[PDB]
Amino acid sequence: GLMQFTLPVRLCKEIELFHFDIGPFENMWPGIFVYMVHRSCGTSCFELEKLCRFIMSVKKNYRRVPYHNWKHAVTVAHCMYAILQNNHTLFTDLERKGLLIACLCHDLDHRGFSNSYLQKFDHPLAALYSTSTMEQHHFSQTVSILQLEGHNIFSTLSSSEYEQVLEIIRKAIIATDLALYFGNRKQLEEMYQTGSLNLNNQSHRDRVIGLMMTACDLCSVTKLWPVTKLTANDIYAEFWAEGDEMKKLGIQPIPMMDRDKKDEVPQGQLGFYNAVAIPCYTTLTQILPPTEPLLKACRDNLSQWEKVIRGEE
Ligand SMILES: CCOc1cc(F)ccc1-c1nc(CCOc2ccc(C[C@H](OC)C(=O)O)c3ccccc23)c(C)o1
Ligand SMILES: [Mg+2]
Ligand SMILES: [Zn+2]
Repeated sequence: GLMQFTLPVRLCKEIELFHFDIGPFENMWPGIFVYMVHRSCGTSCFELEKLCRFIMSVKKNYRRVPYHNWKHAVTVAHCMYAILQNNHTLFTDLERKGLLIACLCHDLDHRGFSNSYLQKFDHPLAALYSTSTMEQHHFSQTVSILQLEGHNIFSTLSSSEYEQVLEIIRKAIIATDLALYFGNRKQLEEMYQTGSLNLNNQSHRDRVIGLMMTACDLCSVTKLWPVTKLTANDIYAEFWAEGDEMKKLGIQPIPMMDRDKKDEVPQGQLGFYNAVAIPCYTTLTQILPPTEPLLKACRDNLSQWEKVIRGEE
């Protein structure tokens, strides 16, 4: 009850900022996540023993892939922590519990391949889940781990509160399917601009939590340039492996995934910032004004990618 997690001074200060990097020491990430749950949620939200056992089983079920790994999970959870802490009064007790857990769990047992590749390979998961293939698997793995003995971090909720939090976690994890993001943001755009966006409307909340999940999932584009630049190597390591596997199925991969077209990377990042990231953090800053540092950092990185293209690095 009286056992607080504390962090060294630099982390204690820097963790409050959107652009925080959790660092290269894996053994500190669980402590970082618990610190964020205790300040974001309370010290009583979860039984520490259950939380610790939950965190370590989640970690165990992330794979050693270049990008969609345990570090990505904690990174995505930290971005959500920063949003939640900068919008204190807007979210319910249950949303704060569910969203940090959703973010830690959002890519559980990812193999480093897109939904597309699973579908062209004819992976069993593509038979079982026709759309948002990996995301329905990620949620399924979340429920599995929650059902391990000693792992029910929600045990103290009512029956109906339990179903609400698992429903928040399900929608949050599905929303990380970037195919669903485009429509979701367009709707939030129209609702915000016609003044119909209503945070007491549960279907409106769901959409806004969906956009937060995309914002947290893409948060590599909101770091200081050297972090953004080095993460892009991990991202493309996975994409190029997938392109290789496409070529093995006798399919020319899109140029993004083709490691023979590395030269096209800076222009592909431009396209991605213009088509995906900038619109994402724009609509998010409109709906949640305190998230503006994410938009500003994203624009700075867009400018760094233009500089790469102009041969200025
Ligand atoms: C894995 C998570 O993805 C990232 C996370 C990051 F922190 C930074 C970059 C990517 C990243 N993802 C991609 C792959 C997805 O790429 C795209 C998806 C959708 C569209 C938009 C498309 O309209 C043009 C649409 O609506 O589908 C893109 C447009 C230009 C370039 C890449 C695009 C790239 C190149 O960089
Ligand atoms: Mg994912
Ligand atoms: Zn992710």
